[PDB]
Amino acid sequence: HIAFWHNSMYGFNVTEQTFPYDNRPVVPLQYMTFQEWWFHNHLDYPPHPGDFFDFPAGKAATAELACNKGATTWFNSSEGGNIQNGNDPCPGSPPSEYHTTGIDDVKGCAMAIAYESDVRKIKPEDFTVFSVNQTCVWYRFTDFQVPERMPPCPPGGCHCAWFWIHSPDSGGEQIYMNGFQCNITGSTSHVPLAKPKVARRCGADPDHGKPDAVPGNCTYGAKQPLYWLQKEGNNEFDDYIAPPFYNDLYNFKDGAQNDIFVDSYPDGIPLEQKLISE
Ligand SMILES: *[C@@H]1O[C@H](CO)[C@@H](O[C@@H]2O[C@H](CO)[C@@H](O[C@@H]3O[C@H](CO[C@H]4O[C@H](CO)[C@@H](O)[C@H](O)[C@@H]4O)[C@@H](O)[C@H](O[C@H]4O[C@H](CO[C@H]5O[C@H](CO)[C@@H](O)[C@H](O)[C@@H]5O)[C@@H](O)[C@H](O)[C@@H]4O[C@H]4O[C@H](CO)[C@@H](O)[C@H](O)[C@@H]4O)[C@@H]3O)[C@H](O)[C@H]2NC(C)=O)[C@H](O)[C@H]1NC(C)=O
Ligand SMILES: *[C@@H]1O[C@H](CO)[C@@H](O[C@@H]2O[C@H](CO)[C@@H](O[C@@H]3O[C@H](CO[C@H]4O[C@H](CO)[C@@H](O)[C@H](O[C@H]5O[C@H](CO)[C@@H](O)[C@H](O)[C@@H]5O)[C@@H]4O)[C@@H](O)[C@H](O[C@H]4O[C@H](CO)[C@@H](O)[C@H](O)[C@@H]4O)[C@@H]3O)[C@H](O)[C@H]2NC(C)=O)[C@H](O)[C@H]1NC(C)=O
Ligand SMILES: *[C@@H]1O[C@H](CO)[C@@H](O[C@@H]2O[C@H](CO)[C@@H](O[C@@H]3O[C@H](CO[C@H]4O[C@H](CO)[C@@H](O)[C@H](O)[C@@H]4O)[C@@H](O)[C@H](O[C@H]4O[C@H](CO)[C@@H](O)[C@H](O)[C@@H]4O)[C@@H]3O)[C@H](O)[C@H]2NC(C)=O)[C@H](O)[C@H]1NC(C)=O
Ligand SMILES: *[C@@H]1O[C@H](CO)[C@@H](O[C@@H]2O[C@H](CO)[C@@H](O[C@@H]3O[C@H](CO)[C@@H](O)[C@H](O[C@H]4O[C@H](CO)[C@@H](O)[C@H](O)[C@@H]4O)[C@@H]3O)[C@H](O)[C@H]2NC(C)=O)[C@H](O)[C@H]1NC(C)=O
Ligand SMILES: *[C@@H]1O[C@H](CO)[C@@H](O[C@@H]2O[C@H](CO)[C@@H](O[C@@H]3O[C@H](CO)[C@@H](O)[C@H](O)[C@@H]3O)[C@H](O)[C@H]2NC(C)=O)[C@H](O)[C@H]1NC(C)=O
Repeated sequence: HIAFWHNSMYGFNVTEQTFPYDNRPVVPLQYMTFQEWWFHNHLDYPPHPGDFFDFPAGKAATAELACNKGATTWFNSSEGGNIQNGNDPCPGSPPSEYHTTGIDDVKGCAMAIAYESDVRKIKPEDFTVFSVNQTCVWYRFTDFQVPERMPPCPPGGCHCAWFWIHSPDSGGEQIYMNGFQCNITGSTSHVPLAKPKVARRCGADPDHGKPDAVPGNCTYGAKQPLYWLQKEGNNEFDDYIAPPFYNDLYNFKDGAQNDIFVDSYPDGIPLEQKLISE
């Protein structure tokens, strides 16, 4: 039970009783229909038009992740009041609440982006993971390195989403998504992002057999988020006990994803020929 907290997020003020079911930003998404899991079904609760989360190109962007809005800077809009305590994502509860045994058992999370001012036109295939932090859901203030060559977003801004998948060894398995209005500052480029593609289970994982990574099986360009364990619209089909992660395992390098642009690979990706055969 963790959520990305900011005034530019969708469903910023959604509470337990707002919907017939519990659909608070921190509620996990599992075996849901597209409408339920996509954007956490918070499209009808958009932020104010002027509130945007800024991503400075070539610089870090601090985000707040917590089990309660009271544990973040946005506590004044939360009912419990201020309970924040430094880098603790959930004050008063242990790390099992963030679904991890320790700092070594965290599986990382990501920030995706879709260059579209109208949220209604955004499709799951449109999101591109542009920044990752592999030590995610450990620190409340989690920084995300933004690529230097990020182009400027359209007139009405663009949309982003925070995703997270945790280890199987702690609690029930699910995915996490929190969409929000974002914008890019310090842009020194106009080369757009490449059409993102499904991330393949590339890297090594001794636990599930293969101890050696398979470079030839990687997805190298722009990558889509990991949609998994839902009733509809999945791009990953791994078993409950072998979940995908925002790690080296799916070629999600720690830090900024600098190879997501059209001009990134000059000679292209010949490995995509092997995808055409299937
Ligand atoms: C190159 O990239 C590609 C793309 O990312 C990678 O392909 C993916 O590989 C995943 C891991 O192998 C694989 O996950 C599996 O999903 C299936 C379900 O998918 C099926 O249905 C979909 C329909 O949409 C279809 O698309 C698929 O093609 C499939 O037909 C699950 O059943 C699998 O779960 C079984 O395996 C796991 C893995 O356990 C390993 O580790 C244990 C512990 O050491 C070991 O004992 C075991 O032998 C394995 O080595 C198990 O944890 C589960 O319990 C399941 O157990 C199997 O074995 C049981 C007996 O032990 C059987 O009783 C049982 O029926 C089952 O067969 C698994 O999660 C993705 O589906 C796959 N995606 C695609 C698109 O291909 C590829 O790995 C990657 N790397 C390369 C090439 O190196
Ligand atoms: C509840 O608590 C929240 C959180 O404290 C309060 O929210 C704050 O509201 C104010 C307005 O009352 C917000 O002001 C906005 O400021 C932005 C500018 O960016 C700001 O936010 C960035 C993201 O966090 C931040 O990076 C910025 O820079 C800070 O840090 C640097 C580096 O250390 C430092 O150098 C700066 O001095 C800053 O400290 C900055 O804080 C602005 O864009 C907003 O829009 C106005 O301006 C634009 C300009 O064109 C205009 O178009 C708009 O119409 C609008 O006029 C706005 O001024 C502030 O951002 C909020 N706080 C935070 C942390 O985000 C909330 O008010 C509280 N409620 C109540 C009832 O008190
Ligand atoms: C994954 O996410 C983690 C968590 O966010 C990131 O780790 C952080 O990394 C950043 C950048 O390296 C660190 O930020 C720096 O922290 C320094 C120390 O801060 C201490 O002191 C302050 C005092 O107020 C305390 O509040 C705080 O708790 C710390 O104890 C600062 O010295 C740095 O300041 C920099 O900026 C200022 C102005 O903004 C400049 O004046 C300075 O010169 C300086 O450059 C900065 O704040 C942060 O400490 C790390 N956090 C943790 C918990 O480790 C990872 O980087 C990220 N990984 C990836 C790959 O993205
Ligand atoms: C997403 O981020 C981008 C990049 O930051 C952002 O576009 C930029 O917005 C800023 C701030 O509005 C723009 O700066 C303005 O530019 C216009 C010129 O077109 C000026 O009119 C503005 O200055 C006026 O006011 C000043 C007084 O404060 C006067 O001194 C001055 O003479 C002007 O009257 C101001 O400089 C900037 O031009 C754009 N574009 C770029 C490339 O930076 C975009 O708005 C953000 N999206 C949002 C908020 O939805
Ligand atoms: C989500 O809920 C929070 C918390 O209620 C909202 O904050 C509230 O916003 C309103 C409207 O902007 C604020 O009211 C204003 O008060 C000032 C007082 O100076 C007044 O000048 C304005 O005309 C207006 O009446 C209010 O202060 C603020 N807090 C509370 C407790 O009501 C927030 O707007 C909501 N955001 C979203 C996206 O739903």
